Amino acid sequence: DWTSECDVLVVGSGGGALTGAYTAAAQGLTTIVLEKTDRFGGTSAYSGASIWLPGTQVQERAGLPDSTENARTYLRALLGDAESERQDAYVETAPAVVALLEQNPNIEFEFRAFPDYYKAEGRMDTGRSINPLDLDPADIGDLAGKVRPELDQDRTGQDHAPGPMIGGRALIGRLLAAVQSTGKAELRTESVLTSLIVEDGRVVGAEVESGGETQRIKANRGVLMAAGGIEGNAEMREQAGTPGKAIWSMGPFGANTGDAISAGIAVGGATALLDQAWFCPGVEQPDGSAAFMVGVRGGLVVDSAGERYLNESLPYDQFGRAMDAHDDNGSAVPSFMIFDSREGGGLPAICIPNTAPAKHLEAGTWVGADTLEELAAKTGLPADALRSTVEKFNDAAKLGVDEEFHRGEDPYDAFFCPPNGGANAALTAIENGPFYAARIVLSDLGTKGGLVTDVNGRVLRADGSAIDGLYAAGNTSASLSGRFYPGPGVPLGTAMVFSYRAAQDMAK
Amino acid sequence: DWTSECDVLVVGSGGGALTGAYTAAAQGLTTIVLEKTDRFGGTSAYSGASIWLPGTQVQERAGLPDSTENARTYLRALLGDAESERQDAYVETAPAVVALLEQNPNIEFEFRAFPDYYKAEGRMDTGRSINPLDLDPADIGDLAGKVRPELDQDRTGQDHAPGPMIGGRALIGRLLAAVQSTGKAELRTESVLTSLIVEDGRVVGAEVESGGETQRIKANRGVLMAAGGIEGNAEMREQAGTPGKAIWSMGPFGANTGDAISAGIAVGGATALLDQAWFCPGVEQPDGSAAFMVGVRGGLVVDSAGERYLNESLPYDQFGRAMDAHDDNGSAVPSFMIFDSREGGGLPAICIPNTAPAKHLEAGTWVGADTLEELAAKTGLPADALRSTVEKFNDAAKLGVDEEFHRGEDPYDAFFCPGANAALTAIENGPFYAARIVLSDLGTKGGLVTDVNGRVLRADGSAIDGLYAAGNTSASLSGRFYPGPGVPLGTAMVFSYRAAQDMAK
Amino acid sequence: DWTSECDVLVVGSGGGALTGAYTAAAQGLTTIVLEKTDRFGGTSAYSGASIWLPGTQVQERAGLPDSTENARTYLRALLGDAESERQDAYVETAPAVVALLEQNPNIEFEFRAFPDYYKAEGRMDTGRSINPLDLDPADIGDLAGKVRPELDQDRTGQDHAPGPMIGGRALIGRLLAAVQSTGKAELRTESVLTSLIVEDGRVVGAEVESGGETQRIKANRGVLMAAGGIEGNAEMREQAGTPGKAIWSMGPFGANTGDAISAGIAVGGATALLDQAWFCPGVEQPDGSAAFMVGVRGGLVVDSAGERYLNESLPYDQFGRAMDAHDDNGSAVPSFMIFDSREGGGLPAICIPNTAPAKHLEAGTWVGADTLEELAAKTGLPADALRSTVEKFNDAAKLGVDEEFHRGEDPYDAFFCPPNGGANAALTAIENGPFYAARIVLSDLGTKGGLVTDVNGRVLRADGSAIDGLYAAGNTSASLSGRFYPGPGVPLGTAMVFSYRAAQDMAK
Amino acid sequence: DWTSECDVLVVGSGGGALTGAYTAAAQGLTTIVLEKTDRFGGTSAYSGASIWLPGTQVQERAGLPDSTENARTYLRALLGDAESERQDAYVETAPAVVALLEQNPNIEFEFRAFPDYYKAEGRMDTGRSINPLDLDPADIGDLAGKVRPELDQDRTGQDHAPGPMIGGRALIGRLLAAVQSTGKAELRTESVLTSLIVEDGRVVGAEVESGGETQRIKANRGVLMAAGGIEGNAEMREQAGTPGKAIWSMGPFGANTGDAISAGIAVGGATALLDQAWFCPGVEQPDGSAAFMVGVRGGLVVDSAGERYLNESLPYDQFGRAMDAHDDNGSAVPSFMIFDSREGGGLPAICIPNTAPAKHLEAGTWVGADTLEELAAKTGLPADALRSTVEKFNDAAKLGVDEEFHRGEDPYDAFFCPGANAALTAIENGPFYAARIVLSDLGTKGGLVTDVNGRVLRADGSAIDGLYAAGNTSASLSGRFYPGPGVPLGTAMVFSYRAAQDMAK
Ligand SMILES: C[C@]12C=CC(=O)C=C1CC[C@@H]1[C@@H]2CC[C@]2(C)C(=O)CC[C@@H]12
Ligand code: NA
Repeated sequence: DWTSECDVLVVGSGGGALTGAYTAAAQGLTTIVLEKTDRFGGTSAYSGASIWLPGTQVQERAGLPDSTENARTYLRALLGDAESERQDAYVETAPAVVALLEQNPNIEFEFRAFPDYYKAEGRMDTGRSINPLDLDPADIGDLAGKVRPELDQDRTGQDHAPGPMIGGRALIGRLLAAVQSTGKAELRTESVLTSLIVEDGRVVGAEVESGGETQRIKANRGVLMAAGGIEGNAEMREQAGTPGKAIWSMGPFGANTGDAISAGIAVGGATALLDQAWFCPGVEQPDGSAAFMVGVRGGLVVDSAGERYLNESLPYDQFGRAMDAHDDNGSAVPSFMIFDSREGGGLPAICIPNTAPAKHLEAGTWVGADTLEELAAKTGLPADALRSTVEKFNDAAKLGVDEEFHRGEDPYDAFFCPPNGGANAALTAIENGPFYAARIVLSDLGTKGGLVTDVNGRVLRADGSAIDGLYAAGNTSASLSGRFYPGPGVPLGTAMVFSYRAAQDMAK
Repeated sequence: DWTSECDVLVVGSGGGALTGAYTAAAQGLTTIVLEKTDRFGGTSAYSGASIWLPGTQVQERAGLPDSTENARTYLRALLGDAESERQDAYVETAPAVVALLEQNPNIEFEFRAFPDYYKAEGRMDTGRSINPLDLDPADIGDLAGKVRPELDQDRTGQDHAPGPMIGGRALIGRLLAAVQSTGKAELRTESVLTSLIVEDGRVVGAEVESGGETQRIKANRGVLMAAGGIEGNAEMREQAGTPGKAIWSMGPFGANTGDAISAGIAVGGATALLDQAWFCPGVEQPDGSAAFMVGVRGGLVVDSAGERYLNESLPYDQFGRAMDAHDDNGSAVPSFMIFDSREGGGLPAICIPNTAPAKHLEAGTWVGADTLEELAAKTGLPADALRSTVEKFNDAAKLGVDEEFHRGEDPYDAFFCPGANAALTAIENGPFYAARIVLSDLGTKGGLVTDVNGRVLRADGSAIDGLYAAGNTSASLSGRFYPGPGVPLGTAMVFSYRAAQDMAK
Repeated sequence: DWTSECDVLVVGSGGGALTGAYTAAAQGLTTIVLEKTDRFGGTSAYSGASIWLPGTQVQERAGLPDSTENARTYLRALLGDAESERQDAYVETAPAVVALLEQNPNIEFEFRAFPDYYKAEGRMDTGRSINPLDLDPADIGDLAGKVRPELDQDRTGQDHAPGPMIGGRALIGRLLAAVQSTGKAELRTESVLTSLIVEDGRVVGAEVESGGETQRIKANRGVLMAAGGIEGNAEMREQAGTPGKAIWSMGPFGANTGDAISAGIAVGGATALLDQAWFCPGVEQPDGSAAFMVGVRGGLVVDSAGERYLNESLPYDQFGRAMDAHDDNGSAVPSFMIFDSREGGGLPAICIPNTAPAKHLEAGTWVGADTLEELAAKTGLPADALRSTVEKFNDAAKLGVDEEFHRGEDPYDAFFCPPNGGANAALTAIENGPFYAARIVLSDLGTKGGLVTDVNGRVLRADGSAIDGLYAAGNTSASLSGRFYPGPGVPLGTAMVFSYRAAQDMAK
Repeated sequence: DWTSECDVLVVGSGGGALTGAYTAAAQGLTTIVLEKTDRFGGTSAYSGASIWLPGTQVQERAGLPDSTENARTYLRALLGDAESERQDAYVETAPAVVALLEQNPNIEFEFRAFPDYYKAEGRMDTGRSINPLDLDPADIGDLAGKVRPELDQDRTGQDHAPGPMIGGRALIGRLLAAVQSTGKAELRTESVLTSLIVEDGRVVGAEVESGGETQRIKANRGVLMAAGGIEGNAEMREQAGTPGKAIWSMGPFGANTGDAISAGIAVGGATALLDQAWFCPGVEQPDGSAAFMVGVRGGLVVDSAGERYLNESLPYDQFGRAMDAHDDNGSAVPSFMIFDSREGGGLPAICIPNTAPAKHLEAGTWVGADTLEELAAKTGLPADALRSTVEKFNDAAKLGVDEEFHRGEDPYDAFFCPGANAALTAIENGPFYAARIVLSDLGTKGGLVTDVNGRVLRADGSAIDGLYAAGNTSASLSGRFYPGPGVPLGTAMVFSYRAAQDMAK
């Protein structure tokens, strides 16, 4: 009846999953990791691998003036008392996770400056998040070729480009090497959770599609589901009311289709926040997909009425939420990013992946013109309003103050701007034609709604009771952060901590 | 009838071109740089930016036991006395080029291990070549977006990926920043050399297509042509007898079409070595192009007869030359690289760009099968010979010695592998694959004949006043050899520097 | 009559002087540099060599989001319109000075983070100042031994310690090499300006003591006096009303005695701001001298009444000005810095030079005790008030807020604090005895009052007319900054810019 | 009866001690480190932190052409077969020590050029030694203030000067951070080993003076004694026949008084090489102490007869041994270093600490004069012989050859000089100076006899169960030789590691 057996079964292979697998296997529990696709890492592999794990040994090594209490204060100020026990667990457990992981020879992190996202008590203007060190692929043997490549390769039919592995690729490559090095773990690809197996009300294993045949895998201590969210499932998204679209999502196409969330619902798990995501603006691509637009450093953005309606330097989640809030039947989705030839026709932001302007212009996702009047005609924006919007923005750039949306009055805004700008580095006149308009959509970096869990990642029913044997973390679980993206690395940070805590709970 | 005027006119924007431009502009000479395409850097931007500039302050900072004389000895042992004065100038001038460049705040290099390519007196088993440090694109302002991206982006309709600029992108980004910082240089894109202008036998400027209109640009001290070779021009290649093909060349598509070489011929410049290139094996792509295959660490390679015929770990240029030497009317071009599923279906080498196996298999550039017999059928190799070739190779892997081609008896071979011999691994865990391998290049190396200061020479050895060439616009001093990593950029940089110094006299 | 002749005669050898000398000699003017002592560099050699030269090529190479207009805006917000033409000249000329200097093979700078000092529009929280790169002494031949050593060597009978030359030593070593490399400059030590020589109302040279003989040196284009301020002259200081004391000054003992200022007065030069200095708190030394106290990270400070009266994390100039403002006949000079044994008896700040606690305690500059009551007795502070002051501060540390002086509500305050948990990194309880009290005095990093100059460094008479042939910069000139120390590197930055401009003017 | 207990008790806090403590605590053994003074690091903190740990991952990252066998060959050629098993263990274990340490986030090293000290097979002319990276003190929290400061601060009543921590301060700061980070170690200052405690013939702990009260600390696996040598104990030195003097030693004043060696003798430990030290010339200071003189780049040295008697560019240990060999009742100790005003009155060498010439001249340690005749009078050297010695040296400088002592015929000699021979410079531009030079040391190197795992041995070669020694508490495997930069720290680190590994079995 059972095909194989282990102490801890982990579904998924993102940062959280592999951290949970490591925590279990490092303390002697046999572990099996199941990855649906032919590559480990999921969206985590795509990530910059910034991780919000504050007040740990890593920041101490950088002399950073911060602490557990300062971080706790920051979360409380943003989130309120909703999920305060989970906020506490997140912050307090960070040091221990980092310490455990850094004990492994394959893992080292460092602090990297990148500001927290909201003005509030406890904010770090330079940030407090950490990153895995760049990784020479030869140092993890055959595992490197099993890591999912960066977006600029993975959506163009390519594997890893010739540099070292960095960001998400370093994170996942290092985590895989550490998991393997325990000698207690089995890492499987093309292995898909189908449903959970319950005996006497306790989750005791799972049914799994692999090699076209069904398997039943027994989990003596428990099952950690960290298999992403619903971002790739248009139906579940429509049903929940999630904004954006599956095709605009920056998750790997077809990977995160809400399987683990559904499997948990099927055994009694409650859910929450299904209409929420980790939002971001996306540059629409020729093929209908999107690219993560981050680090805006010029231009402005208008609705279909040719009017500005938000601070374009806002952090990506807040930018996205502002698009959705303003949207009336497609009036803000798409929005149009307007810019001049200051950067040779480049869009003044970082786009991931980074499709050449020529390709966008061929396809009509972007449009160019010698005057704002033509640009309006070609995009359907009112000519007079566009013209007017730009003149007004340019006036604001000259004075160095944006009275309307207060762009450039925040360290996040300033962090990305190049030198020799002007009075305000975030406000630069749009005036040296040709002029361009790029379509911007409501992308995501994964959804953040899912199964309700407690401080140790146990999945809960509607009455708050724990489903024995079942755990969830990362975007399979409803995030403690609610409607907020507090700073860089929260999605990976929360995924990693609660995967660790769930593995610790299974070890008791 | 002059549109504009300058002291030094530089055609091209590769490593050499920008080094020449910097050398001129740093000492006060007004300089104009003309790049044909919309991006600076050419093939140099694609490069790993390893540079063979031995015995300089950079290697001293790394405590490297090497010297000018040791490097000279290495070149003499490989190349003989052919072009010995240029060998001497190359080696002796390296320190000064590096010193000048590193005085600019935007430029720093470091030593990076990568072995020289031939067993000979003066070889460095760990290498002596240097590289520019990684560069944060925000540190050179608007120039970063004007640098040609890496191959893995540039042939898939993409710009720079999110990391730092490294290799050729660091080299060109840093060189551009240094050239701009002089305040004496004008950097132009979409500006194409059409022909040279001569008055009383001296090159005094050039005719240039830009903005759809013709321009005439005056060069008081001279014209440095470092606009690449003929690699992208099938006609010139066929006429010269150059092996390989334009479509297989790793140069940027349509950029290096021999324009500067032709313009030099047109005014009396002699040429040499036009049938030579910087060769490399290439993995054939679905669209007919190729990818640079370097750092082989497994598999074996067979001709169309299903037989091994070379050491597959040879340096890329020597590998290429071996393909050409063995080729009888397509018997070795293509060759087939045979490998198993040890790396999950990946090919056991570094391929640039790195197209996924699935794409190759969909297109038929690669072919897969559960047995060697089916693999033979699907590729048109003899089944018996293939089967036999593999069994024999696997025996050699087990013993740790390849008696037939001596693979794995050299530090280059070992450098890319952490078994009895790291370079010899049995092919046995199906599915099995065969990938088509072609005769690619990293640019051609034939061109205008020059002297030690880069002056272009006529057939009688006299110098064409006012005209200079370096990089692949010039015939390389290295003849039929690729001595070690970084020679193409190294020679381009030194002679571009020396030409600028000559124009300054 | 004339002993020798040159185009440009430079008096002094600090950062300004050598920058002026370079600017002249690089464009073909014969130059003679006169240094009073046996070593080049003065207080500039002692410095950290942070230089406030905003919006230049150096910051562009670090991607810094700042500009000339932003820096101008910062100065205007602090200084008002007093000296606005000089503010403009300072900011606008920075790029050209840096460019000229970096064109020399011996000179390179880099940006280094260190915050600006006042909350105001145009502030850089991370800073915008630059520094010379560390220098291997072998790279400038015999010149290295002619540079004045750092404070931690120069006041203890020592020459350079074994590392590379850094901070001020790098600055002066590199500047000297660049000046020498022109082949147009003569660098002299033990050569003292005595007085200026005037013919038909124009300064045409100077009288100079060297080798015990008097010399008369002719200056065809002019004389640049950048020979420091009056900091080492108790008489001039007392006459002008300058706070602090010569003995407490961090300038080299006996070097900057106001000679150039006096020589300028003697030929009609007006003066201003003679009662102002670049102030800082100083840790009183056994021998009566002081040490620059910067980067406070703990403790508190009380007046003679045992009460706090300032934010102890203030920038050093502001801290100093607060000491002087509060001082009533020695009630705040000295003040007492109170701290516990958290750092093993070390004082929680950077002190330059860094005299060991044992030496202070032996001499009585510092005093230690097991209880605050004894500590009070031994220092003459009221026991009740001290006890009370500390309890209240410790309460504030526990809450993480200092309601009384708002310490730790500013990026400068936070910049120096180590991670030590705690709600606020700048507030740490004083509680683990023994307890110590260190005497703190009103030190300086030079005075800033002097000869009135225009935008090209010409010395002016009371009516604003220019004294033909005479220029001043650095602390020989009255600073454009008035009563403010805007940020790190202003003293060197102003000295360098106006020395450059003066040399350019002489070249016309 | 026991005050506290641990698995591994380490006495001392130099590079060896902390490496041993780390090796133990990193693999889960509870560790207690005892430092006698109020600061960690001892002489190791003073050091340049050059470390002779050849053939490791660090040198591979620098592309250095060297290996374990090459280094072994070097040691064998110098030392012979005396202690060959320990030579082997030293060389073979270097990679593993470096690898373990560099796995800690707080530790990173890099190769830094500095030549090996003897002409012999296996020598590296550029060196093979490594150094810890410079360290920002804020990165190790409260530990920075617990590291002993550099000599130029520590003997003048000062703490750390304002730069980053470098050399020995970086080494010790980084090692302390790594030891603390394990969470298995307790670091104690002002805790002095008094004597060892033995039960049933096995060392099981130690008695320790701390806080004016005696403590007894139990060591379940063992006691590593790495508490320096006898350098600061004039009695033990005189008894053993050690040349030089305690006050001239560059160790911290009063720290290394041979306590651990005596404690080991008291329980049966044999000793060897007590008359040997890591010698160096020292510049005599006004207060009677000395300063390490290294990197001589000019001048010459005479005995009290006004005659040269050695190559002044010899490595410091060889220089010292030559002073001792020539000494007849003070005829060479002191010697006089003679130099001109080429460097403005500076002495042409690096001196640590670096006392100003004015201070020496006030005190009469140095003497200056306008002629060699006056200089001779003021120092008591024969005028004729001095004059004659200098003329002859200046002739040798003009030819570029020193026939008498062969100065400047070796890469060490040249390394410190940027003339026909860079190491030979005429002494001719007055004023002239004579500085007194004495026989200093960088610690003594005699001590307890140990085996390849650092176990302390009795006279018959049997191991004293539970007792280990490394660094200068142990008799060095190097005998009468200082092979190259970093041997003292290198040996201390390797055998401390091995001892901790042996305790872990
Ligand atoms: C000579 C020495 C000492 C003992 C040893 O074993 C190895 C070395 C080499 C490194 C130098 C050090 C002495 C101090 C030096 C000169 C520095 O201050 C910088 C480099 C250091
Ligand atoms: Na790509």
